[PDB]
Amino acid sequence: PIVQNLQGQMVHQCISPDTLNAWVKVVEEKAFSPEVIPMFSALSCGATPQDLNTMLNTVGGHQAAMQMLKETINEEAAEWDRLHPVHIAPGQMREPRGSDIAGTTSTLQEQIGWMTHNPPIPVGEIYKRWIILGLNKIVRMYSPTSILDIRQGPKEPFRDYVDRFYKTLRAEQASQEVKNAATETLLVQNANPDCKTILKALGPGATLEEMMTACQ
Amino acid sequence: PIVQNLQGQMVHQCISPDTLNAWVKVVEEKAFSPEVIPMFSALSCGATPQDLNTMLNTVGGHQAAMQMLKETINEEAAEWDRLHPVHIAPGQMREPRGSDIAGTTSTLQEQIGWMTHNPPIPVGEIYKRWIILGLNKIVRMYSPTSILDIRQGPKEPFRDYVDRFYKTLRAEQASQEVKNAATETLLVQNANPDCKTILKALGPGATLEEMMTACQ
Amino acid sequence: PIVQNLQGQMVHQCISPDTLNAWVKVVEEKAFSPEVIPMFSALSCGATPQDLNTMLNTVGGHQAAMQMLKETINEEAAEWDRLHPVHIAPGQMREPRGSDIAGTTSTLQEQIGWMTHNPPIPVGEIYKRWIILGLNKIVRMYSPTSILDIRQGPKEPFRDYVDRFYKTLRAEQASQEVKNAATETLLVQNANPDCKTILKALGPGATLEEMMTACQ
Amino acid sequence: PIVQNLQGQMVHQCISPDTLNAWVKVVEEKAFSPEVIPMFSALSCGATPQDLNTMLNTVGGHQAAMQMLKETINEEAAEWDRLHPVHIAPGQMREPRGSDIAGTTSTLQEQIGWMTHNPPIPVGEIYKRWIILGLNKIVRMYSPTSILDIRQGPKEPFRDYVDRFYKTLRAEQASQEVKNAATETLLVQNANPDCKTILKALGPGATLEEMMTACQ
Amino acid sequence: PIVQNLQGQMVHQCISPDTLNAWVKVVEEKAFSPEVIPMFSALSCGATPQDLNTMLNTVGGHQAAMQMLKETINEEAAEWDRLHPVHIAPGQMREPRGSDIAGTTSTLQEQIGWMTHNPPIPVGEIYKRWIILGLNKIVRMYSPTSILDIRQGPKEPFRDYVDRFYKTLRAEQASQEVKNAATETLLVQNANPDCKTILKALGPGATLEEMMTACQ
Amino acid sequence: PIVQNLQGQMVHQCISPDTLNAWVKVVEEKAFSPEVIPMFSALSCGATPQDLNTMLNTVGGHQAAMQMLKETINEEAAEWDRLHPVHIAPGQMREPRGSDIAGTTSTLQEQIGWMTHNPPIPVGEIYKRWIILGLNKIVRMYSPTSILDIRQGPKEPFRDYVDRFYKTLRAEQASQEVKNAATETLLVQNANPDCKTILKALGPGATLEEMMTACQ
Repeated sequence: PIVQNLQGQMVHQCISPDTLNAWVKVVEEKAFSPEVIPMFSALSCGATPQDLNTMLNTVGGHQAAMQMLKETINEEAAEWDRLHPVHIAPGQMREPRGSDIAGTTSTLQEQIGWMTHNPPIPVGEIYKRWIILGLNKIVRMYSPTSILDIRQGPKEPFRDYVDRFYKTLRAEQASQEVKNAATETLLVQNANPDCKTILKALGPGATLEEMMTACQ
Repeated sequence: PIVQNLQGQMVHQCISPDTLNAWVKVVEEKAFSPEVIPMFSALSCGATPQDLNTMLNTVGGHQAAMQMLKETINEEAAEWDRLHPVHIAPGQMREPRGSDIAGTTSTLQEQIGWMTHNPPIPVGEIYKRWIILGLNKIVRMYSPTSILDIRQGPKEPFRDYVDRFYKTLRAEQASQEVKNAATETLLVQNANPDCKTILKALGPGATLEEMMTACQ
Repeated sequence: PIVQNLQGQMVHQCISPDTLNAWVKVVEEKAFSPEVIPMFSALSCGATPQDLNTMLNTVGGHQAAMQMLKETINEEAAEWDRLHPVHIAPGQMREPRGSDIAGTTSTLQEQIGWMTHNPPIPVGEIYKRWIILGLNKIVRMYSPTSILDIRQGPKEPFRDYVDRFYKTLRAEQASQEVKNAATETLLVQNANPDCKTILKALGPGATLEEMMTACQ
Repeated sequence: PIVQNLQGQMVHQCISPDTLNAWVKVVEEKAFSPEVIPMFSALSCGATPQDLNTMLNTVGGHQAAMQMLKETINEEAAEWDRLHPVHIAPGQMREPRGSDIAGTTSTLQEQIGWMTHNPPIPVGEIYKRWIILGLNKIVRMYSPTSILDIRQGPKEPFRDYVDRFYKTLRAEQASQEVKNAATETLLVQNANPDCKTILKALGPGATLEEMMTACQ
Repeated sequence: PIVQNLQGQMVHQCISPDTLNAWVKVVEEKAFSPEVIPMFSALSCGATPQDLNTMLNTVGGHQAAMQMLKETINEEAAEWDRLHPVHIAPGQMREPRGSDIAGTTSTLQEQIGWMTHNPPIPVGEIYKRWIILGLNKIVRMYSPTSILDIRQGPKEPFRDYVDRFYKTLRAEQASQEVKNAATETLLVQNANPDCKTILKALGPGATLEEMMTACQ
Repeated sequence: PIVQNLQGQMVHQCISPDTLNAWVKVVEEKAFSPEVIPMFSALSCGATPQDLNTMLNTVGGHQAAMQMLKETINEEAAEWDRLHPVHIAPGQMREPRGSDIAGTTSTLQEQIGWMTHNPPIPVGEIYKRWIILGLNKIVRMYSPTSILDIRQGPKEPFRDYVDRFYKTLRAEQASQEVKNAATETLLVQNANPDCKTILKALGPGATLEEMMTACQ
């Protein structure tokens, strides 16, 4: 990645063995559970396009997902090229094309040049945005359950049902507003008869905390 | 997080793989036992709002708790906006709204600008305060036992009973004064007959050490 | 903690995930065996009062011990206040009270101010002293055996008996002089008949090495 | 490897125990699965020829593969010598031959001299290129299955078949274009009758995402 | 320990959690096998007397050995005091007594003052010398076997016998010269009849390599 | 070891706990398999003679091998003394004898003086050369199989036979030329009848890759 040294300068630093192993192990253990995306984003802080490709390429399994990710990257690259056409002056910085942002046709030195320019052309952040769009699509595709099928069991603690409900909603990746709206609507409808009766009596505008206390 | 470099300057540094893994594993192993809060606070030393969201977002389970935390954050954000209304000068620092402190509508660069300003607007510390308020509520909600049900078993060593008593009191999160007051009151009443007789004979003003020695 | 940077300046540094985990695991594995105290002291080198509270607060179990520690800290704080009364000048350093040394009513910045002052008011070292006094009391309380009950078994190797003897003496925390004096007195009396006869024949002034060789 | 210090200078640094262990363990666990190549490239960032030989020499097993790699390196070295003949001025930098790039007849100091020259003669990057050519050949040789034998089982989830298909294609190392072309051709032909009927109905130009959704 | 910073200055640095854990685990796993001494010496590189006491005090078991070590330290301290009598000028460095070198009556700051003086009074190196003398005595005491009882079994590979022979000799801690002399004398006499006949035929001046090849 | 700091100066640095543990564990797990030598060389990058002795002395087992290594070191030391006789000027650097290079009669400060001199007298690199000569002899001695006994089993995959063949050749440590020559000679002769017939038909000058493909 590109980090700050002590004369305040932005310099390249090798991706660390700790970072590499952390990402490989997170994919092995969590596959494409939603929390893998924020872990990817944190582990790739300051990454060049080369670093991002390294992280993705070091994944051994899940090649269906990785092929879908390549399709998404290429689509985002194509839209980049449409909005930002390109074309060389001796010793001058050229403009990155989509494939340069994705690190396929650009060199590490070109990537460092763009990222450390004034003003910086943040090819790492742009590429990471495309990758996260792709991973989100994979997370949704690999979501095992529809929120419509998350219903509280007759003897299931309300807390465990709510955990399942919002876990599913996260993989299904509804908005943060919908997740705030299902509290008074779908969460109540999918509760079991005993808790539903209690939740109905709480009235409108009950917080999640109040609902969970009531059915505790 | 934001740390000091060697020309004494406050600079951004990537959240480390060690920090990320430590938090994920602490939640997996301890869930919302009370000691998780001071671990969270220590692991997030110097954190930006982005770093705090990373830590919370990397948690895979417990989505009922994480949704309750979002509600608490939004409430604290709303109170921030009520006390601190907002509203742009070219190239000047704008004032953070509640959602900016929570890192949802602010960029990393804006967060760094506020935290490293003179005087600093410590959006990381403000947001961490809101998160800890939320986690405390979760710790209390997930406390499995009332202190009224912690009673010494007929053959239970007094030390083991006291461990259970103050463990429960901590999750129930009574004040630090009440924890000092239950020593002469509820701790004695919930002891078994044999130790209670001994504790009654010690008289008023006995320290916890003296009570534990007496019933040892 | 507070450490030295390269322009020779004393600066604050975040407590590391390694340090935090090491302490948590040492308590989990060793509880309050005597060797935990020197480990605590080493892991808290340079600690602020905040860091010391973090270490103590991250302990999940043993809440009877942690409550006893709080009592000891409050007693030491009260004695501090009696010897050092307090009381504000704009922008000037105030004097720490007992609760400020214990980090309950002082901020991190105040703690850094005191510790890095010229001359420094070492609130971290003062607080650590109080904590160690408390931990010592806990180690003694949780010592499972009196030295009077450590007696060599008829077939127990002398080395194993001596290990048990000085292990118990350490938890019972006799002086370093008494530990040097029991060599010729209690260690011999509690040996088994066969070794005792040999030890009696060595005469006065025998070293531990000589006694262990003789009964080997 | 060669890294940047703080006066901006390119200096040699010892290969770290973390790097050494990571590579040894990656070979032990993954053998020559395709993802081992990008891990090798990332772990050898900035490596001198000495460092590259260290990494290869620390591998204990797989000596058939390592002997094949030596053959490939020697072939690339021979082509280097053909394109770049060589031949000494007192205290002047000599030109590297193939065996010097491979680190067999060059010293560490000569390697540092070339890599840190202005302009740099990047013997580490040149040698790494030769090694990766060799590893690719090994990955292909050790690929256990032809893509022609990857056919969806009657009850095999389409996702699992696609994982196997592109995993095999990766080891077989078809182009990135062919991997984009097999989506509409071989992937459909090797699907089971039920999914094939669905995929045929999607029509031409279907994305991998659309095909996987259709057969989900 | 005391280490060099970048303005070339000798400064104190906290003992690291890695160092602390490494020593504790080496004692737990190896007890007082001879190789523990060089590990102790390496882990305590640059240590102050405080650091050395920390390492010794963090050991939980083996209190018979640790008490013997204290006796040896006190003996060496007494000899120090006899050779180097002591006795204060305001703000001047006093001379260390034996107990100051052992870190019992000296402060960390006094220790740093002596170690970083010009010329340095290396109290850490002096104390480490005393500790190693004590550990050597313990290693010898805890040596389980006399070299006289190491005899090659009728079917024992010569290599395994030689491993046992020099392992025992190391714990018994004969000189490095004796270990070179037993090659032609005791090593042959304690071999089994079949190898002894072969070794006798090699003649005088045979190297260990030649003896091991002959009986292989 | 001796490393570069930031004013470009060669300074001593303590051997790290990571390095120490890595070497100890490599010997425990791999004994004297050939790949242990390049691991030793990499882990001892920049080592002083003291560091090299530390690494060798921390090995607990294999004392027959370590005694053979001492013999080899002494032989190389004797040859050093024969080629480089020695013999003192006040405050001047003396010339190292064989035992000084091996770190037995030299101090750390003398070692640092020689290694950081201009021009440097690289006692660490010279001593490491002697140690590697000794380890190579041990690797050969402990090689369990002659290459003459590595023959392909009737049903053994050719790849597995070639792995065994070059693994044995490596321990037997034939030249790198012989390893290139056995490809067309001994590798074919020791193959099983079925593969041998195929290999004979390939003709002269077949590469290892071609032979392995043919018998795959």
